[PDB]
Amino acid sequence: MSVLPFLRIYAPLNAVLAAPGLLAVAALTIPDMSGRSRLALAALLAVIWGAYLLQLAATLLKRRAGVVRDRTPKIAIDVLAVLVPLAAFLLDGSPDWSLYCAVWLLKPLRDSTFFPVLGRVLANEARNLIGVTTLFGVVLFAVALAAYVIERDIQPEKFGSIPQAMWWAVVTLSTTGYGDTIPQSFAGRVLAGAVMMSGIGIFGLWAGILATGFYQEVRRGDFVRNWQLVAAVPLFQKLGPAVLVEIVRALRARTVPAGAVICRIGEPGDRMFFVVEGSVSVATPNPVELGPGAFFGEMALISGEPRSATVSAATTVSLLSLHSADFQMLCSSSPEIAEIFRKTALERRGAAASA
Amino acid sequence: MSVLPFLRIYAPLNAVLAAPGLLAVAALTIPDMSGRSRLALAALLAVIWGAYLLQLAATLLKRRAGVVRDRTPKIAIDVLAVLVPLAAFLLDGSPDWSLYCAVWLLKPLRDSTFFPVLGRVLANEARNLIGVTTLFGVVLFAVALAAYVIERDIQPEKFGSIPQAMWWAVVTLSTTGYGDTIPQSFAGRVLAGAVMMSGIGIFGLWAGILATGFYQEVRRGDFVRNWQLVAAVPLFQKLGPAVLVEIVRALRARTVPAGAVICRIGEPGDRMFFVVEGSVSVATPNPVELGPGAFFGEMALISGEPRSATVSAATTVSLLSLHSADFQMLCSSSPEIAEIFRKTALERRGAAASA
Amino acid sequence: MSVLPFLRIYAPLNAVLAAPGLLAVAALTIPDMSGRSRLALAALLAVIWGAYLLQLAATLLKRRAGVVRDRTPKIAIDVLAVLVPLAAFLLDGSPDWSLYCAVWLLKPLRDSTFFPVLGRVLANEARNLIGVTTLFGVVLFAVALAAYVIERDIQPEKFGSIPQAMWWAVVTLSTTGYGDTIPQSFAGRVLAGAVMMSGIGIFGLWAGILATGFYQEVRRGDFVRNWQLVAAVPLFQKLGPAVLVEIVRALRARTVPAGAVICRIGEPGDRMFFVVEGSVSVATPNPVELGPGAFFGEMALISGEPRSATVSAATTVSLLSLHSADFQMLCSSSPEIAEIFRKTALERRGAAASA
Amino acid sequence: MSVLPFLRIYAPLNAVLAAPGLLAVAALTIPDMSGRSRLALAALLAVIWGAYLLQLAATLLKRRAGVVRDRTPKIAIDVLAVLVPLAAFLLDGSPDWSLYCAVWLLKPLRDSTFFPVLGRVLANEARNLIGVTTLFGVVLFAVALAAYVIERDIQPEKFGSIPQAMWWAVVTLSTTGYGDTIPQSFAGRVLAGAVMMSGIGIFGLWAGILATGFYQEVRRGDFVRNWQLVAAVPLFQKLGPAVLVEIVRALRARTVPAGAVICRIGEPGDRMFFVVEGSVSVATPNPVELGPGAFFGEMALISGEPRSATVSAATTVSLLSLHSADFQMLCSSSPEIAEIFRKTALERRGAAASA
Ligand SMILES: [K+]
Ligand SMILES: [K+]
Repeated sequence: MSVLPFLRIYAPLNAVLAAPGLLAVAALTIPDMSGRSRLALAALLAVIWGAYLLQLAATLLKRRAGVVRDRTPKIAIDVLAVLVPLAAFLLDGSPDWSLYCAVWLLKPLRDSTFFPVLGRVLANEARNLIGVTTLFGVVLFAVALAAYVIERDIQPEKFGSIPQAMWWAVVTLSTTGYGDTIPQSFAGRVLAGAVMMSGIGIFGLWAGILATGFYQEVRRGDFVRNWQLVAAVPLFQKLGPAVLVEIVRALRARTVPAGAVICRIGEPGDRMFFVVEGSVSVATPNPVELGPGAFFGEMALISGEPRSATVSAATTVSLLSLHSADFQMLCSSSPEIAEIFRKTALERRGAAASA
Repeated sequence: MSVLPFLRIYAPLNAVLAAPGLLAVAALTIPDMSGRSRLALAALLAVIWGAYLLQLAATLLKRRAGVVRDRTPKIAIDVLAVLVPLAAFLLDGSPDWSLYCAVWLLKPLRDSTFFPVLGRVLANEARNLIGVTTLFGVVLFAVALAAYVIERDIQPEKFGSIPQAMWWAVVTLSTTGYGDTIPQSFAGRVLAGAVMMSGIGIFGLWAGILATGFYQEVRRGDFVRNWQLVAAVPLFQKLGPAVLVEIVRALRARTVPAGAVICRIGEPGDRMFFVVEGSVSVATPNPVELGPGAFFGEMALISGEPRSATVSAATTVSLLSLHSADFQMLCSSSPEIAEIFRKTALERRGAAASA
Repeated sequence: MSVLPFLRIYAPLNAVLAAPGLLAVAALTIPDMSGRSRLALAALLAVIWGAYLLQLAATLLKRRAGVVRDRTPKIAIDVLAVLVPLAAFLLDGSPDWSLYCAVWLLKPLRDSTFFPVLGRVLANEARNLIGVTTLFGVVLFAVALAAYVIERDIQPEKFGSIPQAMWWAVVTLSTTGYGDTIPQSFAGRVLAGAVMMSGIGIFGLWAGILATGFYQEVRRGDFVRNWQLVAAVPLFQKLGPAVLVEIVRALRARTVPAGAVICRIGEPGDRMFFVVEGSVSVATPNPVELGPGAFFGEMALISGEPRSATVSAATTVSLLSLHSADFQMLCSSSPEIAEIFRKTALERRGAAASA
Repeated sequence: MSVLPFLRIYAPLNAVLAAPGLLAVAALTIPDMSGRSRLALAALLAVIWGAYLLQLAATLLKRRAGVVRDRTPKIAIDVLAVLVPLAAFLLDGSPDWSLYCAVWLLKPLRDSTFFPVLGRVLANEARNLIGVTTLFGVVLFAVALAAYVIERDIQPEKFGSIPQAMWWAVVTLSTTGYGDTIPQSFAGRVLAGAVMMSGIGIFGLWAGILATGFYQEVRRGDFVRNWQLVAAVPLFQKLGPAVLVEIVRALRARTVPAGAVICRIGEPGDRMFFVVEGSVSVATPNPVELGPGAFFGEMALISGEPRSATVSAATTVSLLSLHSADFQMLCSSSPEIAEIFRKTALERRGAAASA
């Protein structure tokens, strides 16, 4: 609610082309298709092939920024990006070679930031996952067997075995309800009463395990990435040691592209930012274009009012952001700093129209 | 648990009439219907048409309160509120013109406060949503394909393609279980074992993303709306800077209409309020009708007892509210203020029966 | 994890008999039943009828503890507990009179503490619920209509109307998958892709609303019920104002019945309690039976060891409880109090075997 | 995200063999199976029988570490581990004796740490569970009956009774959708509208109850297990009383086996550890193998850089771990301690290459 994320966060065309590229699979897969567009899209694979392949050798030129890097991951597919289709072209002379369109599916995961963020925490908590997972396996065959107890007589063809009941186990326990083979008798129907009650407690915990400290990591991700952009501010020599830990939980940084709007005039004032790199378009009669290491909105927070400038991104600005309360926290945290935001709440009233 | 929300929070008849209005759709949609009430309700559209249309021009008189306003949203439908049915009346000479009863469906969302509260936070966290959404797309075709591997031989008509398996993908992954086309073999049935385990982890995270900082916003909404109603209290010059940030998390403000009851006598005392605007009905032999900037319940909290007055809303009062602990926090937070709540715990014992 | 709840929390036989009582419904409901046990259980209604009716008049003697009470709730069913069956006996001369066995179903909710705890918070947050509920209604007909767009031609009999699609709406959106009427075409099948994605976000929020501050109330319930049992401890005159608010979040109180076990000897020491009312069975050669306002386990916490006594409930003790950390919080919170728990960690070593 | 869990957390072969052992069930359960491998796996039971039985008597030698122990749990199955199959071998002369392969299913739960962690908290909160559980039973028959109201006429064979509707109750309320017997009329179909809305609120709370303080316990489990490994550090005499309670929430301890890698050189520096027992492989020209009571990474945190050593586990090290922020918390928490981490940030620069 307090951040301006822009400048094509879904930027690189590498990540893009799997989306169109894989949809070209389908028409090959389907009878009653004229051969015209059958192969027209086979090129389009050869395009993205050629295109990543065009990208490829430039990537293998890893002499750019070659100081200290661990690029086993980013290359791990680029290799197979182009070979697996290729040998597929020959040894699978039949059209099925296209079925190696499962292969690009890591290309998003090549440049998927937020995926290593996933895998990072699985390696702390999987202790639980297993003890749950086993326990999921506990409750499975604990219960799956209890049907084999019963309907083997009148439902051999459906419940004449164990795994056929393990089939009906997780279909039942995992909230689903397919609806192919269901009991008939009383007691076998009784047993269901704890099942949903159970499984929704199980995943009641287990999927809960995921978000549990995942959010910590993401709520940590916004710190670790933002103990940066701290000392840049010329004013933060006087902030206290413990003061920051409160703050930076909320402060998210994002970039804005050139030309974009930052805050429009006349809209109600709700938030202030800290500029740390770039330049702005403070639309006043004399544009107060503030450079790296600036801020604005105290005019809008201390008074509780609409905006004093249609501020727009003159350049690609790496922005911070902060709503009122946690700025009221700051002005409450120290009378030292509210002095200059009191002064600046008078200076920028005339510095805006003047130079 | 600590708030008195009243005075028709679902107030305006603009938001209302879509509810009855759209149900008039149905009878047109149905064979074997006499033409009598077929058209009787077509008027009822023409009513709400005429009614919003009656409202309309008065809304286009935006010379009321015309100081600084951004009403592109609120008008955005009022325009189409009345035209879209109208041109529909002619060009769609057939009865299908009523099918533009999808159009009013934003009229609730016209005056739906709490909906911009939704959209505010989507523009901070959608970075995640996409990386999840892609990742949802990752796992989809990662898995959907694995059925095309198998049942193309004996289930052409069901699993003779890719998208037919992508159909069975999200039906399966999204907790559902339609129950039309299900595998037969072993290994194809094996693959399900991670699916529900997966998707309930996925939405285990993803829908979790929604409530995650949404609650922050709503838990923030109760601050931002309530850094107001602070300085009104004549006693809050001595409260500390950091003191407030703790408090206002809990303090919710709501309005009560005239005539309503606020706290009934004899019921156990559990909460105290801060009056800031309006007047009350403190039912005593001499009603101590306290105006803006008042409170009551310390008689009920410091002793731990039932109520001393059937306090009722003599007028439309904008109320605050506060349970004990966080008032015990306050009396614990400072011996300065408990003095006057000690005194007031004696004054109001006799001021209640006296004047 | 830190509480000993015992003494028949599901105590009163009033709440009990609905459970057996209502199961007597069934056999009446079923063809091919001999008349023998048909009516044998009709008495059993007449029993619980007579039994609550026996209870009844004693309840109408509300001259016990008649100081200040609001018993409109508790009586609200006892009235209808016995009349509704009665007039049902005559006017419904046919056996269907038993179908007023929906009536006792509030009798649990008569003495269901934890149910008013539910209703308390619905009256704060229903502002959201409605704006969601409407929004649920928004998305419903927003989408339900989109099927009427399509399959009216080849599925008149299933999708030849609006509500038949609203039927398939919430079946689909609410995670279910009945599996009666499903589309056939492409685009109508496309639309599902956001649905589960949506509804699991919707209830992703909405059911989240319930637990959201519900837990606050229950986490508050353990305070409000436990600002009691504070001043009873003779040692809590020196605890700081803010000190308590941290603590009492964790401290839950429960009662134990006479004869029961409290902590068994030899088991690892993990928790200590504060006795405030009753007496114990500290099994030592000289039983140190401590009365109201006592504690034990510092021998087990300061050393990090197993138990020094098979302490058992000599009487009905209202207990508190506290694990280590939050007691380590206390010994960390003040060197003042650890002195006497240092001394008591020597006194009780010999006071246990001595008198 | 901040822990290195290794050394076969799924270690003991006791817990293992149920997994293979129980899968041998299946082939016995299936017609059209040659008798060859029918019995080959019956030995494999006799193996694990013999194997646990081999383990058994060594376990009954509970003269190892026999100081104070409560091993009623761990033995509780080892008894039945071997008898229940045995008497099953004779009295169940028919092959069904194998159906006592439900019996080992506690053997994982024998050595399942994290399962007593489950049961610990159920004995605090089941007060709620019941009041919910009853309330689940409230809403069940509250609603299940409402179908018997209706479809008894035209659906005797499906809805000609109560429990047949209670069948359709929880199938419906518990998010499932089997899809066998569904209404036809209007009003009976209306009633569903609150059901999913309800049940997802119910489990909206109820399964929420599980994770609610479960996470407290697990977030407590990482304290209680880690008030240990505190005084071992020679430097923690000066840390404040309240200082620790913040810290140890985050500090998780895990063990690493000999030979494993701890932090690889060149990777970006993100975390530091506290060694408390064992030895390391700090790969430098002169390996600075630090023993119990050591740490490393301040070189990587104070500068914000990659790693200075491919530190690898020379021995089985019981490790702690700590990311930056909470170490920035520490260096912020006291200028006293940052002095020696300033000095050590110079000493280890040359102590690494020197001895
Ligand atoms: K389902
Ligand atoms: K189904």
